[PDB]
Amino acid sequence: GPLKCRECGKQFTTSGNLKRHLRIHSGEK
Ligand SMILES: [Zn+2]
Repeated sequence: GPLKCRECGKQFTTSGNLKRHLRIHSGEK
């Protein structure tokens, strides 16, 4: 599933990758 990173402008299709990706973005867990 297309997962757009509003911060980067990019987009994934894998939940874990984008989640861990936004985890770094958010600074949270
Ligand atoms: Zn990003």
